[PDB]
Amino acid sequence: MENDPNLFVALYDFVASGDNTLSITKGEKLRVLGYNHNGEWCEAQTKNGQGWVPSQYITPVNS
Repeated sequence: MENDPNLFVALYDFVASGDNTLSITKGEKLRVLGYNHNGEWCEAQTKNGQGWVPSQYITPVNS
């Protein structure tokens, strides 16, 4: 189905190393709001809050 272009899903769990990072569970949906300058880090919003997550751990839902 057609999703927001900024809806992503987690490929792996990721546990925040504190500091404005966001912990995520494999399969969770997360809406990306922003990138750092090379897009390896994403400012994301999930059902638990907002914070930074690594691109290598997530993927956009759309194809």
